Amino acid sequence: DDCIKPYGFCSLPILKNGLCCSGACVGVCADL
Repeated sequence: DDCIKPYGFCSLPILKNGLCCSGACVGVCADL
């Protein structure tokens, strides 16, 4: 367990992943 870093890369070609701590992924981890 971990999360992906805010403004780190979350463009993981794994399905049901791209799990940013700040939630949103736009290739990089974003926020909303």
